[PDB]
Amino acid sequence: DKTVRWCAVSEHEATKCQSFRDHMKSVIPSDGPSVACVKKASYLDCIRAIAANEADAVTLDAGLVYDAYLAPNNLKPVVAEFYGSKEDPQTFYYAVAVVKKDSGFQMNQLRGKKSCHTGLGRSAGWNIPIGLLYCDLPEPRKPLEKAVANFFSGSCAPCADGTDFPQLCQLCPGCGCSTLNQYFGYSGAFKCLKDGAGDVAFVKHSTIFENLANKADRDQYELLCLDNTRKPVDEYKDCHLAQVPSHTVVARSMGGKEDLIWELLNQAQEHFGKDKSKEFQLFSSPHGKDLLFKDSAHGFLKVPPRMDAKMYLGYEYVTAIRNLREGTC
Ligand SMILES: [Fe+3]
Repeated sequence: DKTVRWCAVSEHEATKCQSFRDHMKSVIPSDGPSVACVKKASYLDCIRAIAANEADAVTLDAGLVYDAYLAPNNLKPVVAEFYGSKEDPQTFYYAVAVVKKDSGFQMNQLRGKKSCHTGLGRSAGWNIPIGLLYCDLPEPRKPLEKAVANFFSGSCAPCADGTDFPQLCQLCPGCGCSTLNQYFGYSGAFKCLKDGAGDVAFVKHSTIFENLANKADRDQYELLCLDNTRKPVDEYKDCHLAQVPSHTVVARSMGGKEDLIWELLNQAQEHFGKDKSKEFQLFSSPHGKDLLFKDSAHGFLKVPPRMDAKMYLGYEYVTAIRNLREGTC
């Protein structure tokens, strides 16, 4: 029992949150946990709000989980999403680079092309691909935003500072950090490619399948593999940039209500998980894709006691993030 203040980013998430609140009220008893919705403009405002005791929980992509851990925020991961199936849950996913068929360029020929990113600092959309191109970037590589802006001939990198790095919002003027920007996130980054604004979209292996139902529409796209070849989109297991940890819900280190968070989500998945209810779905919405949780998730797993972001993310991934930040070639 008691209320978990979920931090919703912008209108669409706010709408799904309110429906989430209402549906749980109808199934949960008076003595069960409940949801209240707190709307903010960006994930970064949700991170501050939780630290300031204005909200309690928010789901973040793993690259943002690192940032949330840093002082003075010190949030910790408490519940993880899992993908795949309930039968063989995967606590990771694949970062891929999607391009259109016959566009004629490999991964070593990206300079001067136009890029669509899910958002600044996110695993698949940013950390992995920029991490892989880092030394191909021209000096000076600090700040990163500027070297990236000079390598591609225009991008959409949501959450980046368009005032300071205008080329980063060339494909999505303003670099809006929420679903109000139609090119934000996995599906937004894919739309940026499909619409012809960009030449490459840095997304996850499931993105295209979530967006194109026909195999014949999907045959018009391919993946860039690290060996400078291209493969079809079904072949992501042998043509991907990296494997990355799942998105996770974070909470405060003190008075964080981690117990209630797990309690609420565990019940939520039981009533409203994949194919559970005709009334409401935790992992999909008529209002948008990946709102509050990713549409590709199948459920949740509780993170082990007192695990910090660094341990959760793993040495490798943490090393990569660090090396992007200072990083020496
Ligand atoms: Fe992600």
